[PDB]
Amino acid sequence: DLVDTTEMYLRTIYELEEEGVTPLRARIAERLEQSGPTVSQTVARMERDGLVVVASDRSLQMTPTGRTLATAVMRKHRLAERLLTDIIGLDINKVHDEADRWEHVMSDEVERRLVKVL
Amino acid sequence: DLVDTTEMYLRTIYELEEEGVTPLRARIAERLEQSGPTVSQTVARMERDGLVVVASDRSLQMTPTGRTLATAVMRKHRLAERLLTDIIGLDINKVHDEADRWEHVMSDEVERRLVKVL
Amino acid sequence: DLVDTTEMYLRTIYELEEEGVTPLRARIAERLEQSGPTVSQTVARMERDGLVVVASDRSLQMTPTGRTLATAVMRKHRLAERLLTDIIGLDINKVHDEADRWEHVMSDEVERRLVKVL
Amino acid sequence: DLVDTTEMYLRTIYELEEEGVTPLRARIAERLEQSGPTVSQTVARMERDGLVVVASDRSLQMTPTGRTLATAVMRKHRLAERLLTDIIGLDINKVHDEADRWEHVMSDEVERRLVKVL
DNA sequence: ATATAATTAGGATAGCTTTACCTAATTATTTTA
DNA sequence: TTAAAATAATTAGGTAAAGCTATCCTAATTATA
Ligand code: NI
Ligand code: NI
Ligand code: NI
Ligand code: NI
Ligand code: NI
Ligand code: NI
Ligand code: NI
Ligand code: NI
Repeated sequence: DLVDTTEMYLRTIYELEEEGVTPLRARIAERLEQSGPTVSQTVARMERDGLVVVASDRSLQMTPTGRTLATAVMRKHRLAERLLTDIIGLDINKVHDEADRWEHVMSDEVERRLVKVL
Repeated sequence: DLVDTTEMYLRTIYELEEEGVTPLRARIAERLEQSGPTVSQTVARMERDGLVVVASDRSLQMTPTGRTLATAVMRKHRLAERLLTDIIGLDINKVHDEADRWEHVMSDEVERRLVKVL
Repeated sequence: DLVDTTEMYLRTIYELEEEGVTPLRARIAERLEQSGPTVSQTVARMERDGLVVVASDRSLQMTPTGRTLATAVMRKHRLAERLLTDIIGLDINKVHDEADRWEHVMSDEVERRLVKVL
Repeated sequence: DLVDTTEMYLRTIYELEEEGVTPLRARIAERLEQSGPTVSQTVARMERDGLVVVASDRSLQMTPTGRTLATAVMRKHRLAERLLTDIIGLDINKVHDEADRWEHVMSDEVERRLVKVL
């Protein structure tokens, strides 16, 4: 479960960029282990809510709005990994898949603090 | 957003009992801010999946597995409320509403782990 | 299988009218044994290609274009039943379900003759 | 429209054999007027569904089942062509393209029936 | 070499699902007073 | 007592978000023969 799709599409597109890879639905599908039309369907919804724009080369252009939570998820995701890895002391082989869920329920306030206490 | 529906409906039925209220769809609705037909419907499915039985008095009765879950969610819910308050240091007023979300996203590993560290 | 959905939707909306019933997406889901979301998705498409229009009382209002194939299917449906019932001599118990498929592959060409020969 | 794809891919392979041609996907692509990858991927499903095996020579090997199908469609195809020509008295030039459709929609009952009547 | 004969890569559509929620009416149920 | 106030639930008819398989397609690249 993605806990939240939209956010995992935004986060993924962001990572894809960090990697110098071109964000193409083909990757989001690959990366999220989803069907091609599912991806197309959702990116369509996201495009409608002005979170992303599908370029003329199919590449996915994040709108400034989309880019923002794109970052926030990335931000909380990292924080969760630390919080999990540092203080809670859970197994590192499991810190990601856990933060992968928390990133979608962590609030800005808990974020704002976690950085203060981490 | 309930993050996870089945788990909240369960936690709630387990909360009602804890305070001597007769677990009735009528209450879940008002507790969870949902419509009567929605509630009568989600429950129906919870029954199907064999998590809760709607006894003759019209009361909801958590099957053995249903209860198991109920207790687990509660377990994590309390664990979260603590981790937040104690360590994370989040504002007590908002600690319930965060725990309300984290409870469904927290793993047993982190549970068992938090049981100690916390 | 419906061999052709759009047609079995039009044909259905027509029959419904004949029975003086009000054609609601809910009656198609019924007769066609399809999920509600499906019916809405397809009507959506049918409304996009201009075959039907959804009134303000959810009632489905065919378009003159919709109405025509609506009739044509009905018409080819009747001939197929005769053709099967009369000349081929197939079991009357199975003349419908058969015609239910042929209606969608019977050409005007064959329609025009079948009438002249039946 | 092929009405039923699998069934036309079978009748085609069965037709290629009948005339000596080596059934190769390229052949099906030409006969069915379909793209090369389309043909390659459709034949894959058929393989998975154990209808036809792709021998080393890259040739299409109808499995007993596949064969059984191919022969049925063929039967129906011929039978439909006659009924049209003989009884329906349709224009001999359009008889094939009509039969081409009725084959996938005609039942065995009608099959066995026309076997006599016709 | 060529030609074919197939892939790769990346899409699109039409059809279908189950979850999970909702508004407007009507029936039940209970209890009662 | 015994039928109205509430109380608790259905009915009826949708909605939106997620996902999925079958079918087709256009280029550009590789095999095979
Ligand atoms: Ni990570
Ligand atoms: Ni995630
Ligand atoms: Ni609490
Ligand atoms: Ni919760
Ligand atoms: Ni009929
Ligand atoms: Ni039909
Ligand atoms: Ni022929
Ligand atoms: Ni055909």
